[PDB]
Amino acid sequence: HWGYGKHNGPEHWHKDFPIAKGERQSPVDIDTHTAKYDPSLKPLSVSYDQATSLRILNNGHAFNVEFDDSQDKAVLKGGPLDGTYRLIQFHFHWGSLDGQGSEHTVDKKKYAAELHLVHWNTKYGDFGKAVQQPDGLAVLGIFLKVGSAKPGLQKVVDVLDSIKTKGKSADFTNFDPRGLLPESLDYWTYPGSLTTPPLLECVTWIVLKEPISVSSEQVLKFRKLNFNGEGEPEELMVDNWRPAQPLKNRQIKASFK
Ligand SMILES: NS(=O)(=O)c1cccc(NC(=O)NCCCCO)c1
Ligand SMILES: NS(=O)(=O)c1cccc(NC(=O)NCCCCO)c1
Ligand SMILES: [Zn+2]
Repeated sequence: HWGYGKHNGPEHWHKDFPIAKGERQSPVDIDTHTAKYDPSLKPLSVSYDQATSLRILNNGHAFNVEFDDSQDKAVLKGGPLDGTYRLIQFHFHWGSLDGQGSEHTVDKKKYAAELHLVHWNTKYGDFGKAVQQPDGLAVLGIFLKVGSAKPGLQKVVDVLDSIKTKGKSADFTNFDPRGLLPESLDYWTYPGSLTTPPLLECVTWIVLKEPISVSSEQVLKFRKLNFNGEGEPEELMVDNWRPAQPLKNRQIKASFK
């Protein structure tokens, strides 16, 4: 199907998903000198205290930690957003080498990985409806650099052995996503898309300025996952990132001077 290989990777996706060449595709390079400070942007409101994680799933392109989104338990509000967006899942994109892995770039710099906390706009009732709307999703993107370990990531790292291959899932309750956030909620924001097929143009991107640091051992454990299913030839799940796409008629806004 689509993937990240030589014959089915990002440069092939437009053949099945013509919106890949659309007007608001993601990710993009964030040119920090060209981003415009907008003093009218509100602080983000991240309300994760009642979050209910349920499960972790290897879907063959990343792993998703999924949450109960049937009530307003973990929500993102404020910032550029109107209304309330519910956390449905988070996942990461990462590299085969510490010098690559992020989807967004900052002044062309690539980070080792990028966390996506995915939220949907409650006025659309469910995630499947929301992805059909230009303001249907808000994805909070957080860069990962390699250095000190991130203690709040370790429970994720340690369960990965149980979901090595595509289609495997494991119970993953009581995980607190607040342990994945940096100190500052300063952010850049722009209208964009899902970064994997179907590449729908439904995302308000909110990318935090401050990266989190994770250890080399933590990211090494991401790289032991597999894209394939069990009993299929082993292909390490690495370099599951889409490169930067043209900014076209968009302006990136910054919440900070
Ligand atoms: N990236 S994409 O336009 O969705 C794309 C490009 C090239 C091939 C495919 N899909 C397939 O080849 N599916 C057949 C799977 C054969 C694996 O043994 C999808
Ligand atoms: N990478 S991202 O822009 O945060 C994002 C967020 C939510 C959904 C998606 N894309 C998908 O789920 N695509 C479906 C992939 C095949 C089913 O596993 C991407
Ligand atoms: Zn993603």
